[PDB]
This record gives sequence, C-alpha cells and structure tokens, in this order.
Amino acid sequence: GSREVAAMPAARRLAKELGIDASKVKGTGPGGVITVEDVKRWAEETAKATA
Repeated sequence: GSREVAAMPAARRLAKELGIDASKVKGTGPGGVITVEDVKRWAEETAKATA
C-alpha cells in the first residue's frame, strides 16, 4: 500500500495526545507507519526550536 499513509497505535495515540498531524510526521515505520520515534523526535524538534 504505497497510496496510503500508515500510523501505528503508539504514534497515533501520542500524536492525538500531542496535537500533531501524524501525516505531517513522515512515517518510516514498516508499511509506512509513523513510528513513535518519528512523532516523538518531531514533537521535540518543534519545542527544540527557540528562535
């Protein structure tokens, strides 16, 4: 399924609890699933940005 974006539960759950568009989170997990590390790393990438 290349014409569909996957989003595992862990990343999905946190994504919904964090308020981030998992789609915006280029998932690289087996089957195009946005991995937890993907959402977490990005979520922090935003907060990491100071200026």
